[PDB]
Amino acid sequence: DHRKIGKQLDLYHMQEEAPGMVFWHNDGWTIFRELEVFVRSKLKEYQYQEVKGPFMMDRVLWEKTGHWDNYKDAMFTTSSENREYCIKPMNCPGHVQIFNQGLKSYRDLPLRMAEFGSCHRNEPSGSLHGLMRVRGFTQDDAHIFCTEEQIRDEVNGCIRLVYDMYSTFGFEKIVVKLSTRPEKRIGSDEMWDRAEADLAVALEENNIPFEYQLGEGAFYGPKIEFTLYDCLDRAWQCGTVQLDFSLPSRLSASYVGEDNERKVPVMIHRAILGSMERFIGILTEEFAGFFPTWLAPVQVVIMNITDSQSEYVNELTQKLSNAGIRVKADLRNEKIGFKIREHTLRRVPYMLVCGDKEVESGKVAVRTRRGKDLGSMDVNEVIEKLQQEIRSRSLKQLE
Amino acid sequence: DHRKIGKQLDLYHMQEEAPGMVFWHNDGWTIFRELEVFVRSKLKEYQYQEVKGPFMMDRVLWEKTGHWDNYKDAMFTTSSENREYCIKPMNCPGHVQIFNQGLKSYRDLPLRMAEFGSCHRNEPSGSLHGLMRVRGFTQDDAHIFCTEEQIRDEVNGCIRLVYDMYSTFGFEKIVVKLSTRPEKRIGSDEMWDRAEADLAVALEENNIPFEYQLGEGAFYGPKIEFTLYDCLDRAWQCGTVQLDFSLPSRLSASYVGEDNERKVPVMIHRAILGSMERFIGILTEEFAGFFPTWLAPVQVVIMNITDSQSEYVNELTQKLSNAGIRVKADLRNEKIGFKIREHTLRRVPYMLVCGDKEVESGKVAVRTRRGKDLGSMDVNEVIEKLQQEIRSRSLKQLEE
Ligand SMILES: C[C@H](O)[C@H](N)C(=O)NP(=O)(O)OC[C@@H]1C[C@H](O)[C@H](n2cnc3c(N)ncnc32)O1
Ligand SMILES: C[C@H](O)[C@H](N)C(=O)NP(=O)(O)OC[C@@H]1C[C@H](O)[C@H](n2cnc3c(N)ncnc32)O1
Ligand SMILES: [Zn+2]
Ligand SMILES: [Zn+2]
Repeated sequence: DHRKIGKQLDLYHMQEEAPGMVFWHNDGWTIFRELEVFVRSKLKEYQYQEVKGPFMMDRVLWEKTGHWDNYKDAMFTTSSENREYCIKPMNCPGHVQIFNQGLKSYRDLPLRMAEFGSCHRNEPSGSLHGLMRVRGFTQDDAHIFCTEEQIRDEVNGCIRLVYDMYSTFGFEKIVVKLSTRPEKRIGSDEMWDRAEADLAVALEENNIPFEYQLGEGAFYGPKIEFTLYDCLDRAWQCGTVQLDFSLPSRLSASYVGEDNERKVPVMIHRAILGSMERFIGILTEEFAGFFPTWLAPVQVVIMNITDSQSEYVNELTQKLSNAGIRVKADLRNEKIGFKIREHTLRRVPYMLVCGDKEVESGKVAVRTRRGKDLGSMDVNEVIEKLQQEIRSRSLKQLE
Repeated sequence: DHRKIGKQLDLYHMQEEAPGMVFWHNDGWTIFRELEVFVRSKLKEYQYQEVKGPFMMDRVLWEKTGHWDNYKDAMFTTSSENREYCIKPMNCPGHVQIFNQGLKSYRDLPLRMAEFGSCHRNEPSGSLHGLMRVRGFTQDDAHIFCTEEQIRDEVNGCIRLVYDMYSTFGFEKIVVKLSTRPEKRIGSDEMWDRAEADLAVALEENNIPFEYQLGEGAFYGPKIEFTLYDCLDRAWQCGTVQLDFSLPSRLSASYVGEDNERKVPVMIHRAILGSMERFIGILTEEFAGFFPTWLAPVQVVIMNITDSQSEYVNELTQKLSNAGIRVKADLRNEKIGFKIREHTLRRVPYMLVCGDKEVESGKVAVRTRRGKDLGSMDVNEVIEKLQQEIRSRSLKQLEE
């Protein structure tokens, strides 16, 4: 269970003073930040912008989207100077405002606009569960503005990017669902027939078996849902592709087409990891806290046996820190066996131990959180191989 | 003016439906993210944790800080299930909540806890000005939890860090202020005297000339303010160092002393850049949009003369992109001087012109946004000198 592992590894905490809100401690914020770096490596490759929308906008804008009439109960509101404001439950409206700045043509499409966008949703407190269902979360979110003609390739690109990103983490059970029109929605039936059909088609062309969830899509679009399973095999919506012919209309999005007329862009919404919070929860149970090195909060701990090797440990720690390895020295006045056990429990991938023979040889005794003892290794060989394991984001280790 | 250059460079925009709230466009968000990376390099060096606290906490917690009394008006509130939440105007209470998990000892201190902490403050709409005074901003915030013995060293560390980071931007007019007790405050006069004196001694010991700014401290502590000046030479508080003996106690912070007694830590507050929003407005006007290469949204633009050299531009654009450079191709059907003028308005450091002489030669013609021509040079030489000017965060271009 991530909530117990999350306690043990000092990843995050939660309190009653903020229900469904995460306090990311150093170590879990490091995992979060590493998933950001990972996501942006993939954004760049698939050519996305990255923006940041504000945290609140006038409730008039949310009335415009139908979010007011279709989603009122889920939204936090505040106010200033007789004006009411919604804290954003979603990033899409604010990407649309960004898109509406500057005249756009068919030559700007597809325009792929991402954001690590902090959403707040007034989820019933009875529904809240760990990191999986929270009131405040950051989606690895994006809206793609495109033509009707570009839908197929754009939705296929989102699907590809889900299986690409997920293979880094080695998930066995990825169950896909198509969530179709809810009772309370925007857009005509015809728009919903086209959007439901385009996503089912996308799934069949990508060879993805899927199950309907009838009535379960958003008010503004049907969803492809990439469903991951926690250690009690509960199903959690993670990766998410939706198709929307209504929102950009409602927010006066337009572009100048080839024929030189005003057209309304189609909008694809996706989140690949879903939310960082839920994805981290899933990974934590997926790995049972044994995060791959690239994700591990602390990758290496260097311990002296006695005071005598402490300066060697500090030099080595600096040297690894400079190679870009998340390393800590543990120079505490404790028995080595007590320090090894501490960091093993914290699931530090590599423990380097320095006695006088390590000092004399300029080597280091290496062991893992799995209890593997790799013996004495050249220091530059330890750095070189760690950087290989980190750069390639390897699923498992030096053995 | 940063708001004009802001729009010219497509950095950000603001809208009546979110007064004082920034929409960061790709290009302005690139600057922001580059400053984050810079600050992270300094956090790592100066040994800070990086955490993230939530946007909302119960109003009961904010009443404990003395914030309901003292920071009443600036706070945004919201509701859920008959409970009232304050959107955080400050990152400090949330840092303390993290500190209060687990048992702490004097061996944990000084505990430096940084955060890029999104604050919302309901500033009067008449007071709002561009990126400089906003209702929603992100501080390069941290709270240091320390003993009374460690205060001199930790306050000195924060001052060192300010001048360390500000020297990257090459700032000349850093006016320092000591902002003293406001009318509405928490803490005893003794705690204020000690706080104000300790900050004054830190400055004095570092040979920093300053001036008192009477009544300008926060309700929870006095401030060293590192003041920077915009185009109209108006003063903006950026770097901020505060000493706080009151909040830790109100929020039940303690650690096991060496004496084995329970002890309340001292809390140092500092923001080095201040807010990212304000710093970016300051830098924009300071450089008049000529961001150093490391900061520039687009660092390089590669343009053809004729339709001929399109393919060459496109591979060079790929190669520079692979080499970690923010690069665009400009293959529009326009004469060279037209394109150079446009990318100079966009403040693009380097403009790589490609005619058939550059295609044959495996070379490029380097012009700069300062109207200067650095002639032709091997592509790999340009890439290496760019990466060096990016890695070093150099203020100066090739020549300039
Ligand atoms: C993406 C697109 O742009 C669109 N706008 C959108 O928002 N879609 P949707 O509402 O399907 O969310 C997508 C993902 C699913 C994942 O589960 C996470 N998520 C949601 N509520 C969550 C909670 N309460 N706790 C944690 N994660 C949560 O966001
Ligand atoms: C830092 C410490 O931890 C403490 N908690 C704290 O908050 N200090 P303080 O209240 O001095 O603010 C620090 C900086 C100064 C800079 O000016 C920026 N800032 C403030 N209001 C701003 C606005 N409205 N727009 C933009 N930046 C703003 O934050
Ligand atoms: Zn969306
Ligand atoms: Zn503070």
